[PDB]
Amino acid sequence: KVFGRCELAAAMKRHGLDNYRGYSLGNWVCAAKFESNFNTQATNRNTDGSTDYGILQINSRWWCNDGRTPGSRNLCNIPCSALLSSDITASVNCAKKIVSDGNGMNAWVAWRNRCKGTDVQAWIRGCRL
Ligand SMILES: OCCc1ccccc1
Ligand SMILES: [Cl-]
Ligand SMILES: [Cl-]
Ligand SMILES: [Cl-]
Ligand code: NA
Repeated sequence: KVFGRCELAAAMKRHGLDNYRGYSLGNWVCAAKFESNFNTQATNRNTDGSTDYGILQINSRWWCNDGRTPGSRNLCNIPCSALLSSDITASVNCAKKIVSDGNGMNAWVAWRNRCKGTDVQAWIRGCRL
């Protein structure tokens, strides 16, 4: 599914991301834009042979099982395929664990490089929520 901007903002707020670990909703929307273009089916292979999955490009190196990332962990206790669903529940639940792991949203290098320190409220401007 490719979400609209405000549609995704809504969905993320319903699933409890607004101000989760102190990160306003616009931070989450900005990260999803640059990670996936709001496409739940996004995947990208990393250099090490891990894969990033879904709207927030969650990495099989640590967070999910895809059976093809030697040595990796599955800390969210899910198949990586769950992160590609039209329903963002699994992605959100796993993101809450990631953002809680000490580095905050710096876990997402694209957030650090493209969202952090910008006017992230622009991503939810106009949205009914
Ligand atoms: O942008 C990297 C590409 C990628 C996506 C899914 C599986 C392998 C590769
Ligand atoms: Cl915001
Ligand atoms: Cl594996
Ligand atoms: Cl933090
Ligand atoms: Na894994």
